[PDB]
Amino acid sequence: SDEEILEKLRSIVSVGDPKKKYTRFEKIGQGASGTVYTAMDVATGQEVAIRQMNLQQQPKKELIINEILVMRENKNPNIVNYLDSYLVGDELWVVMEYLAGGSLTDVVTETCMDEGQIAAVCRECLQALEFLHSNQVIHRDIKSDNILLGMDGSVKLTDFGFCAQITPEQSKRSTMVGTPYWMAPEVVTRKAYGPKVDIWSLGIMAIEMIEGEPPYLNENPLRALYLIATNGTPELQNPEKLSAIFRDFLNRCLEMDVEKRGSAKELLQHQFLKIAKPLSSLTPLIAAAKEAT
Repeated sequence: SDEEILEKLRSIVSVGDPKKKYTRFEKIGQGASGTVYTAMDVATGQEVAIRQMNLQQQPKKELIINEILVMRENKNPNIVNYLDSYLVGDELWVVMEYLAGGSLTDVVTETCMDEGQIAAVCRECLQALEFLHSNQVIHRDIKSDNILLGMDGSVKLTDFGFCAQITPEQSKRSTMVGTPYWMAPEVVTRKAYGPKVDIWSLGIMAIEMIEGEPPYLNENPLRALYLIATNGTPELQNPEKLSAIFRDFLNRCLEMDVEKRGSAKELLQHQFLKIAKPLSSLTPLIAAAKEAT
């Protein structure tokens, strides 16, 4: 109900107008969900990302409330953290950390990552996953578009618009919210899935990083879930070009048996991650992808 929605967001938001705290407004994206801007926290000089949303046209408001509540309580260095929010009438502003180096998608589509650079990205995402999973939060939409990169090679998870807070009482979910090509097979084959869906999704993202695309990208999304469900563990075009420990890591992420599939905590121990290059090694790939757009 729209009344209680507005009252609940009013309790969550900082009071007043965002232009009182943020100054250098420059539009960068268009909604859809909302007009996205960059700006500066004048006090600190931190560059920020602000989402502007007209609530009367936003279909699922329970989801923004959930997004902010979960993020606010779950701040992490490997997460693009929630900073602040403002409600002016029917107009919601959500202030976020801003990363200038684009998404992992641009890197995987414009450049060619070596295993040491892939190991670094996998480790950072897994640090974020571990933290989330230990706080009972499943992201549910792990894909390269949802990884933002700093100009310094920082790696951060974003878009928590689809996340689930589980409990010891309901530790499993059923809702099909993820992007099809990244979805774990159990999301379609059963009606009970846990945190390890993000692990599966991370494996398909490592495939993106190798091949430039998830498996079945060029299929209709409806047919992809049938293929995931019936083929199980996706095959690599050229497995022999990957080191053995990388293949092993992949097998651990894309394991069909959920119980066998590694948790984030376990995968952080994996020797594949020990070949990680310094994050700064990502900077020329970020620069080239940005240049290429």
